[PDB]
Amino acid sequence: AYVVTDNCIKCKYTDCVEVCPVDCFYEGPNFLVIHPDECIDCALCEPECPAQAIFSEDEVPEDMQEFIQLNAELAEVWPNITEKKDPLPDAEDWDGVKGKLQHLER
Ligand code: SF4
Ligand code: F3S
Repeated sequence: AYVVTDNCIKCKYTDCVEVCPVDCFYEGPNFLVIHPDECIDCALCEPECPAQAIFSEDEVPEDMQEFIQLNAELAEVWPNITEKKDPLPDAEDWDGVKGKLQHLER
């Protein structure tokens, strides 16, 4: 599985969903997650993220390990997203800010 980590929060560019062959992104108010059962690990999404927030599960930084289980839990509750949409309004003010998990919305 590929994992969305911290920098997606409050950026949510959605560029990643275009390239996904299996449509395994689920949508929340200010973050996207990849559903781990569904991902086929084709890695096509991780060059597409402008926030460079996607990682192979096995490459998630040490300090972002929480995101692996978080993607798995929220994918079960959040709706499937299959079409790109516009980035959140202030997405590049927040792009690159560390510690955005305190801002996540369910
Ligand atoms: S690695 Fe592939 S299947 Fe997995 S979310 Fe990314 S683009 Fe979709
Ligand atoms: S910011 Fe998020 S919505 Fe996709 S393109 Fe990057 S993982």
